[PDB]
Amino acid sequence: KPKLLYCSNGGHFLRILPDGTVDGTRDRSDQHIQLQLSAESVGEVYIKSTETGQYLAMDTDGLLYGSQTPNEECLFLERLEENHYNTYISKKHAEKGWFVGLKKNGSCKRGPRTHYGQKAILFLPLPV
Repeated sequence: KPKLLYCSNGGHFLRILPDGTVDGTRDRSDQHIQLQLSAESVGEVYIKSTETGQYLAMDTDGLLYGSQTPNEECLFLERLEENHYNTYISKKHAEKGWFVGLKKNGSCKRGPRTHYGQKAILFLPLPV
């Protein structure tokens, strides 16, 4: 079942735009916020837009982008906090501590700017 990724930072929802742009919106009625998370191996997930089929990804520079096809850049390690919120570290750049994240202004954070413990990297999966 699809879900919404609620960032505790600015209260935005992870959003994947049709132009491949990733960001966040506070509007629960937006069309590109509905995500279908699927597991690959244990503790691993794919995060995809049901409205576009685009997969969430992070490039070699640490930028999140929308991938029309699933690949290594699309794998994230889902880690659950007791609070129910989750973190999504880049599987490919896990050694560098590159997480999926949103700034207070909805803008997406860059890998190198992310750090374990920031409010920017915490997402609460909500029903759609």
